[PDB]
Amino acid sequence: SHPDLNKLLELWPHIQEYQDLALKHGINDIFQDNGGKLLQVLLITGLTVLPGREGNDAVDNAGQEYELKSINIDLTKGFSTHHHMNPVIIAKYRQVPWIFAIYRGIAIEAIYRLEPKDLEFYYDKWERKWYSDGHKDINNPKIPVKYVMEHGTKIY
Amino acid sequence: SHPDLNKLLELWPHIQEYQDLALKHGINDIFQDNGGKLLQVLLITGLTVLPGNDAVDNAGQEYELKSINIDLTKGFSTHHHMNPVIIAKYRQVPWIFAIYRGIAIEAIYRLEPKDLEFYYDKWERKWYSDGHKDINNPKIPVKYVMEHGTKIY
DNA sequence: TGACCAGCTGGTC
DNA sequence: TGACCAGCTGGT
Repeated sequence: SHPDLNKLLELWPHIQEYQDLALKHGINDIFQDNGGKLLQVLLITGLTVLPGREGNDAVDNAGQEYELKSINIDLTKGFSTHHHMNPVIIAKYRQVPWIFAIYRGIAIEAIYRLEPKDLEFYYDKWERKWYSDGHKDINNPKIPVKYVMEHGTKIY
Repeated sequence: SHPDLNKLLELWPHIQEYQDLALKHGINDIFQDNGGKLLQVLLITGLTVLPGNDAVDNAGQEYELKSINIDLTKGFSTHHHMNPVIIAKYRQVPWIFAIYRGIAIEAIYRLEPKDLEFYYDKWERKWYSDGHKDINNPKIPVKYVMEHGTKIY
C-alpha cells in the first residue's frame, strides 16, 4: 500500500458523514455524476432531487423541474450537455429552466438559472446543425460559462 | 437555504482535504468518475495514475480500473459504445476490479487478458451479427470476476 | 468558438 | 446469465 493511505483512513469518518448527508437528501453516490457537488447546490438553493429521477434533475418546492449542470472551471470553460445530442435529447429539457453551478474543483463558486428562452439559442443551433449534416448526433456540444453568466440570473 | 448547509460547512474542510489528497495523486475530481473511490484503490494497491481511470504499477504495466457498488448492481460497466476499436484497447491490458458496498470497499480482483477474452470474443461476434451496431454498456458479472480473477485485496 | 475526440457508470426485463 | 435502456462529464 501507499503511505498516504493513513491520511485517507483519518479523513474517512468525515467522508462517511458527508455521504450520509447526501443520502439524507436523495443522493446515493457522491463520487459519481458530480453527486458530492450536487448536494451543495441543493442545500444552498432549496432544490431537491427526487427518488427515481431521470438523471441530475431537481424540483423546487412548487414542483417545477430543473436540469442541473456542473462544471469545474479549474479545467474547462464549456458546460457539458449530452454525449449524443439530438432533437430527442433536446426535447427532454426544452421545457425546463436549467441550474448551472460553477466550481473550482469540488468547491461551489456560483450558481445561475437560465429559462427556456435563454437556452433557445443553443437548442436552435444544435437543431440547425443536425438538420444539415444528415441527422448526425453531436458529441457533447458545450454551453459557454460566459454565455451562462451573461444570459442567466445569478442565484448564488 | 436548507438548514443542513451548516452540517455541510462543518464537514467541508475535511472533504476539501480529501480532494487535495486525490489531486496529489493525479485525480482532479473526487466527485466524478468514481474519483474518491479510485484514490482508495490506488492507495491500497500501490498503483499510480498518469497525467480514463487507467493506472500503472512499478514495472510500467498499464491496467484498466473498474469499480462497482454491489448493493445496487451485479455487473461491472464497460463502455457505452462497445465496438472492436474499444475491445482492441481492452485486450492489451489486465483489469483491476474494485467491489464496494456503498462506499465500504469489500475486495479488489485482478483479471488477465486471457481471463476476459471470453467476453471480448462475445462482444466482437455480436457487433458484427448486429450489423456493426455498438453494444450499449454490456456488463461483466461480479460473479465472473470473483471466479476467474485473483483476489488482491 | 464549432464540432469533433474521449471516459466513468446504474437500471430492468 | 445477455441484451438494451439510461446518466454525468473533460479536452481541443
